[PDB]
Amino acid sequence: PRVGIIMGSDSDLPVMKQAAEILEEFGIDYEITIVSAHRTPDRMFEYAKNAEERGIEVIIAGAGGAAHLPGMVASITHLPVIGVPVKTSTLNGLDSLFSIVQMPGGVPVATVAINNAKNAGILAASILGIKYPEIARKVKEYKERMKREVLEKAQRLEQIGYKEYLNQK
Amino acid sequence: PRVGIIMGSDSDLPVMKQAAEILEEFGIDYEITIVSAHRTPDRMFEYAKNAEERGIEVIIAGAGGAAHLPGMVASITHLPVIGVPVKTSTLNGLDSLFSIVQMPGGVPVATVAINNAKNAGILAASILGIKYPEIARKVKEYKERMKREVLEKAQRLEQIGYKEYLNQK
Amino acid sequence: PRVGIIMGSDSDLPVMKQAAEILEEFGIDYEITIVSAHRTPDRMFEYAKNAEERGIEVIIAGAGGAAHLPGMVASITHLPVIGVPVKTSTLNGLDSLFSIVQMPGGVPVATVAINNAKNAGILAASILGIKYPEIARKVKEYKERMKREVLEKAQRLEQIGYKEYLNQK
Amino acid sequence: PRVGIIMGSDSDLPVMKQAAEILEEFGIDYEITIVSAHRTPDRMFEYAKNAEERGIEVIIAGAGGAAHLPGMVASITHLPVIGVPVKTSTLNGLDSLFSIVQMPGGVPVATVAINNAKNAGILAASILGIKYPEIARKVKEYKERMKREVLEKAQRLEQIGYKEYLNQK
Amino acid sequence: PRVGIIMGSDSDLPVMKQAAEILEEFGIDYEITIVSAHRTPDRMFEYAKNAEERGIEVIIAGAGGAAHLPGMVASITHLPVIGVPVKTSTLNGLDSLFSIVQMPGGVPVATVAINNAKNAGILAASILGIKYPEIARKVKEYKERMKREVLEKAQRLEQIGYKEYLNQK
Amino acid sequence: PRVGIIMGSDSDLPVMKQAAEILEEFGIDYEITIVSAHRTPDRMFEYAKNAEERGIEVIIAGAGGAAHLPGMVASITHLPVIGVPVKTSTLNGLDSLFSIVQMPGGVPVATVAINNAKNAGILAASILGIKYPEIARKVKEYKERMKREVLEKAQRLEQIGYKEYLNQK
Amino acid sequence: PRVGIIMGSDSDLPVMKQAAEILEEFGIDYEITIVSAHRTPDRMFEYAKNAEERGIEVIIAGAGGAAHLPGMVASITHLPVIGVPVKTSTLNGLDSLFSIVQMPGGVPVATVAINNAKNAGILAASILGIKYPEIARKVKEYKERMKREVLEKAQRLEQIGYKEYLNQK
Amino acid sequence: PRVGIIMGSDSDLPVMKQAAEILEEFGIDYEITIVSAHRTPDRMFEYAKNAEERGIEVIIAGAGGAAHLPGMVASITHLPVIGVPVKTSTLNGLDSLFSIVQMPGGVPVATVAINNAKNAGILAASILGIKYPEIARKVKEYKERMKREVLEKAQRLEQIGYKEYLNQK
Repeated sequence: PRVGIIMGSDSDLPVMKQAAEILEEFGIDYEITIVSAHRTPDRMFEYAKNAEERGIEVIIAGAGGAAHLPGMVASITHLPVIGVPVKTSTLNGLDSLFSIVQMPGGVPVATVAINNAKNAGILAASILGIKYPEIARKVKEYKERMKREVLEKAQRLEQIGYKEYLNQK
Repeated sequence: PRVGIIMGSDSDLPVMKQAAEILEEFGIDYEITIVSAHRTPDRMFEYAKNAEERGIEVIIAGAGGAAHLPGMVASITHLPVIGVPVKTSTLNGLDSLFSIVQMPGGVPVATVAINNAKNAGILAASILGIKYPEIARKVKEYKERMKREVLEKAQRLEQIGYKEYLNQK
Repeated sequence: PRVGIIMGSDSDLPVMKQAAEILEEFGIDYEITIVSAHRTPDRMFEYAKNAEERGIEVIIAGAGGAAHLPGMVASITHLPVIGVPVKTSTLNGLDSLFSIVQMPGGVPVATVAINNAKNAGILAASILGIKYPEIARKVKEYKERMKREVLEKAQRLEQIGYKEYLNQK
Repeated sequence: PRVGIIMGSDSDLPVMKQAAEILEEFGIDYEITIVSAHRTPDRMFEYAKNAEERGIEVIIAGAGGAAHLPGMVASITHLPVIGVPVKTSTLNGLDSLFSIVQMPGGVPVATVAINNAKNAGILAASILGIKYPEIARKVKEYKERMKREVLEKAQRLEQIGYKEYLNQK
Repeated sequence: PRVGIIMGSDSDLPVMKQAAEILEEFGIDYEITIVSAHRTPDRMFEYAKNAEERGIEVIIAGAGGAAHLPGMVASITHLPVIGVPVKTSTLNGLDSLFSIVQMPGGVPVATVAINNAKNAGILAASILGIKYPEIARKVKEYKERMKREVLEKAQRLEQIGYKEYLNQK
Repeated sequence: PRVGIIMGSDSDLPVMKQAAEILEEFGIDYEITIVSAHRTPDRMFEYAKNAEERGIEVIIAGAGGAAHLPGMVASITHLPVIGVPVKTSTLNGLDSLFSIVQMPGGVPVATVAINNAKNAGILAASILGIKYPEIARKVKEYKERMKREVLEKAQRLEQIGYKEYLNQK
Repeated sequence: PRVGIIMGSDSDLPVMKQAAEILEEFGIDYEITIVSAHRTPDRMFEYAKNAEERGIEVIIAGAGGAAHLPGMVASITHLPVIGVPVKTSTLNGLDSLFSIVQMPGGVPVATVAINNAKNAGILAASILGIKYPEIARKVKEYKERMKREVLEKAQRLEQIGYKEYLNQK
Repeated sequence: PRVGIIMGSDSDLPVMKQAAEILEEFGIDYEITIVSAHRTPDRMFEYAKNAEERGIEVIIAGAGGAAHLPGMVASITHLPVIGVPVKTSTLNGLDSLFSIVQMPGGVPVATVAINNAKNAGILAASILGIKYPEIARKVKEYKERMKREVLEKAQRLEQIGYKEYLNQK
């Protein structure tokens, strides 16, 4: 099981590392690299064409602004492509979101929330989990952990009250 | 291989049938039914909890307005959930899109374009294709067909010119 | 008279405490806890189903992003549910607002301004006030106080002038 | 139990009648009239001031564009005020929504979806239901009916299939 | 010649003082005070009704969020009312702008840019200038000064170059 | 007393005639013509420069899309300029509104609602009314008529009910 | 002198033909064909790479939704690329506009108005006109014609009045 | 070969200097100065009219808010005009973008991304490059450099990993 995590700019790396961190938590092997739709277009084409042959099963692609990388990758490969819209300073990622999610009929990108590379990681795991029972188990376990974590927070708030909860937060 | 296609309202069925049509084109088995997050919440919970056990591997969920169904389904199941934002008369589906795509960290929905259930179908196939080589082949073949279809249109436009192309279109 | 104040994340607590503070000012009893639509969905269902039986008469629910908690609570309980859209870093709470206010026909949420949990508190009091004359009196008195406070500010500005008013502000 | 339904323009009546229809379904007494914030401001002031004394317990107010009526009513009365943003031809009710929902601290309006006067009716009933057990029962029963109605639609879709469902729809 | 400058909150005073400063530059007499549409509605009504009798000829009104003050003032008085939309932390004044500029037919507010109370001052002067030739002259002179100021900046940039211009800026 | 009504395109005339109709109702003399910022820029400059000398006291300017005409006119003349944003097919006049209302410091345009040339007419009258007591009286009388008209509608709705009101509407 | 006009879908041809019509009016030679970024990506790459060698000097590219074609073409060729955002049914071309205009640093697209292929034609001519004096003359002449056309309309409106102008329009 | 870089305010100079820097990198001669559409309108007219005669072949114009400068320049000159929308504090440059890009039919502005004067510089070079082979070569070389730079970053990320890449970044 392997995921490719790509982004156009190393300015995107603070956000996109979040997908790597989740995948590491799940024990899922990945590569993370730079592929610019606009500055290295041939490299993008080659990456998308060859990903399947190299054992990549899901691609997570991040891009900001006029964010073409996920969609262009999905136009080339038959693999599932997940798009992370990266927040822009001007339009707060709305440009990124529309550029990725609004793919015309024929070529989908699986779009997640602006700046939410953690969720692109979890979605990649959920996709992998239909094929790899071990990964399905890891996702189930993750969801139970998240539940337990909220239950503990709720219990604490109910026990110490908002004033004290905030003073310690 | 099985996909569940759900929607909250039969008003969503004109759009959501597009996912069924694609899946039929690919020979992928599916069920299509109504599950309302807001009017049948227990039914939604039960659907999401039991989908895996029944052999469903991907869920495609459509919702308009304050569109909670995809996200609530994804909160319950570990399966990949694809969200189709259905166009609203007031805000043209922008409310639908934000309600689906902006899932907080922990629980992803794979969001596609407003009203683009055809793309939710194709994405479901691409996801299935990592497990089922026959389906991967069908997606590859679909992409080659789409290519050939554009090449034929381009050739025709270049041969008869825009005036005549439009007169016959 | 009792109000339930819920939120999905303890990150929402700085905002949501504002509803608690108002209710305390009015002498209205409340509980405040964490209930995550997406990470503890069963807990949400159970909270909404049982609130009436426990004497809760109004629920104030806060959520950010794809903000499903108020709407899902309102789908389950017949009690009035007030939704506080919590500001997001990316879309400044616009995603939150659309996710809450745009509830389809059948299931309303009483939506107030982005990040305005103080107003969810006051609205809960106004609702309670139709049943509890003491609370109606407290709301009337609050409105008279707010009036008197503005009158004093106006008098001061007119007496010392904007320059000095700002220098002391 | 009594609800006041007001709107600034008789152009709003096609939408606002939806609240009257729901209230009639629930057996809740109401008045429906025209009160223009901008063309009859004294009338608005007088309506808001005197509503409580006349036995009105909830006000439903509709307005489009720069939609001030709900908020101005809520500034005057201590009663709960529900705001229906009416769709505008230019901005599709976004102007209406912001004008109503974004009330500053101190004065809430309970805002529902653009053009959704049906939901303002149901919310008024849910509010009344905390005081009047008969009304609480009517809301519970309404929610069970909505559930049963979706279950029947789902069963039908599963039995006759989407093609036939749409042909009869 | 007299202008009334009003605002709902002393939080608006940093912005609204800009109108006072311009008027002072033009030698135009004004009053500046607090009038809250939502917290002192009777005071607002009284202010608008009596402004003409007191010699006020133009009203400049600032408001943020669900910004009703300019429009409500204009509903009551026949005097020209200029609306300053004050920037909100959540929606950056877009809510303010729609609440003010989108007045339905019958009752106009003269709307200027978000947070641009300086321009409300200049517009008030331009309005006064049709009646008071001295004020018309002051506005003409202001426009010539603004021109001369830009010409001097342009000459400087052309003489010292952008690097040095920025180093001194 | 004289108002100049200008627009860039005769496509704007259906909307802009509304200002002429109001002015005619008030007995205010006006001219209405075409002045294109983008196709006849010299004509625009000349119109703005000479309006005062010809006895024009207020200019009403309409423009759609990148709507520069009001702002450019206001940059040249010291007279008050009122901007009507004309609705566009693509962005429903939002582009028009931002292009007009967001004038930087120094040069105001009095902006009214998208497509609301009727309100530009009334605002022009309110402005004229500070100088011409006869016009002030006409505006006062107009506001009383609008009030009486709403009172009659309200009485009718209360007398015949919504069903019948709508059947006759 | 030669311009390439490309679009991803023959659904874009009604809009994009407008650029061809202008170019024909100016006597500028062009080709018009279909090149889909998403369905024929290799064809797009090849088109962009080879355009210069074939004598193309400006490319006009139209795309709707997640509109990647102009930007991807500009990433490959050093030629000036003009982007026409094509209106979408859901978001009225706002998605198209952001996808095209918001190109990150390094790779520009010359973006014109949503659906305004006529302006992409004129811009292509203005660009060509710096090299070809005959084309510069044609653009100058076009601007003089547009001026004369507005002057004639203005004269007519002033002569027959708005009522009659509209009756004949 | 010569480019004119203009802006309305010296507040725009931090952004607009980016176009100068690129042009300097390409060895392209330019002038940079202040031309205010709204404060020096005659100067704007004169600049646009005379640019061709002075050897200017492309104009780059920056403006914020109601950003009329690019469009007004393009209305006057037959030269290609590139518009840089400058970010505003309130609406983050969305007002700027709509004011520039949404030019009606007849008069185009070549619009680039909000605050992206670097791209206006590169576009000016691409335009110049159709006439000046030396400049075409410089743009080709720039694109190859950008490619090589991304390839080196990608290699580094793949060699040292994201943790270390970020620690050194």
